[PDB]
Amino acid sequence: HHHGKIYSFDTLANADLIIDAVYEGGSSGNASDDPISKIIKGIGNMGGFRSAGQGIFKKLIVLYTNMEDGDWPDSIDTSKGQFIYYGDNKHPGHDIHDTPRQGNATLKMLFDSTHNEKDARRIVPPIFIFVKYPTASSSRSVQFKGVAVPGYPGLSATDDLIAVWKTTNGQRFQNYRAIFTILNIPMVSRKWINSLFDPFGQDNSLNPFYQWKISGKADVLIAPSTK
Repeated sequence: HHHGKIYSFDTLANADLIIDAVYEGGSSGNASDDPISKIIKGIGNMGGFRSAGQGIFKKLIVLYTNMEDGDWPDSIDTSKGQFIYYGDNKHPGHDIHDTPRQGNATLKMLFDSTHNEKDARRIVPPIFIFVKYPTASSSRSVQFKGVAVPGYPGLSATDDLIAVWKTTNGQRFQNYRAIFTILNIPMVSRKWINSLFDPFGQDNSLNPFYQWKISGKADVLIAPSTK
């Protein structure tokens, strides 16, 4: 059994983001143990949906899932470079778009931008995907799954963002099922990450993202399994 690179908690602040590398969380027991907010300054330390930047139009979005709940089956298909992600309305209470972190409202904006006939993809920021990946030293450890963009080649706008119904204790409510493409980006450099708020100081790490922004045609991370 072989392992990808594993970053200890005290090495996170200047780490690169590497496909399927593991980033260990803290041991203090408290909130600051969150590995994601240590890796990326500007990103909060809690939530399935996180963003950086002030304004309606963010600089970066992070999607985080624990992959533990069968009711909301988030998944990655490594052979297709496809990520299926459920939105932030997981309980009865408010309308699908009425959520504290505004994940669902933002998902709607991002997919509508992606499929818009005018200014297509204009407001879409880079999206980073992390999944919970417990290690011995920490249960808050995560794994980077890649840079992602809304939609998937061959999927219609009807299919890549669906309001699905669920029932909880007899109460019916809606939540988004969103489908993303994982880009062929093996690494996001520390230089890029430190230069999140300024494209001038960025390197070429996200060139496939900027290409997608221009054309709407993604260079997909296609990774067939070994037997």
